[PDB]
Amino acid sequence: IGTGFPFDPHYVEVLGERMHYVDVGPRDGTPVLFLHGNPTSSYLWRNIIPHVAPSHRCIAPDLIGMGKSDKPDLDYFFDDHVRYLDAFIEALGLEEVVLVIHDWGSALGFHWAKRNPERVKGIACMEFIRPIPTWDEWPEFARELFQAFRTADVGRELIIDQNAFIEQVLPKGVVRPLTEVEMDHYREPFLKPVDREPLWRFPNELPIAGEPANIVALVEAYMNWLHQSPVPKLLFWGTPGVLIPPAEAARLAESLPNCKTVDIGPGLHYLQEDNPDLIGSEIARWLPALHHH
Ligand SMILES: [Cl-]
Repeated sequence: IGTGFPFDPHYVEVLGERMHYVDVGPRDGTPVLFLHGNPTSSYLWRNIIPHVAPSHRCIAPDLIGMGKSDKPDLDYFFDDHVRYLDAFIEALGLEEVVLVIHDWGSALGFHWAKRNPERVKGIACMEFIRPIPTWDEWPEFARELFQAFRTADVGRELIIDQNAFIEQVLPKGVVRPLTEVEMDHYREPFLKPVDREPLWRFPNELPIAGEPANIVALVEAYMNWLHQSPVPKLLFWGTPGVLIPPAEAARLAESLPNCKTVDIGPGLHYLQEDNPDLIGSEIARWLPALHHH
């Protein structure tokens, strides 16, 4: 599994800030747009993209405040990410796309699809966000920690002051051990503690136990859309998983229209770090049948 990031930087200015993105592949077709979540960056897709780039443009932005993107002093609510990503997609002049999405990148991607359904030719997803209606439906192992994250005192001290999202949660969501070179690529955006704001606001935005009500309603809405949408869907899952355990993947195979599920083997949350090759090869094999309208 590769540790390098052999992609030239591209930048676009949106809403007063520079966003960095990967942009590789042919320009004359339907691009594939890869959206990372917390606390990652386009680095998460580094070993997946090379499987797709031979046939399709691959665009992988760093969300505002993350990766190599600028780090304004925002609250970094989901709504802020929504504004930045919508402007990013329009600045690149994207029309129809295929989405490849994970964690908060999946909340952004499903929210944009629901709002632009005619522009989405397929959704590949993994470990995505849906409502977690009560705390008993959050994984028991992670429950105490995420309850602690969702406070103004303890949560800020763990995430911002001590970097828990990078030094504990990230490695704990990968089965295999991350290397120090990989850990340094993920630590880089957040070397200054004050730049860790998005890493704390994100778990405070998760739709758990009805709170916050605005995100619970928005995520309910894109899930209702997704359950009724004929859009082709490709869902990667692992064992034991985190947000999407094997039995939930099986349930979604049945309840989401035109959904293919792929078992990637061992995996927790950051499935891209456990089996990037199968993820990338299965996305590449799935694209051609989406082309025809
Ligand atoms: Cl989060």
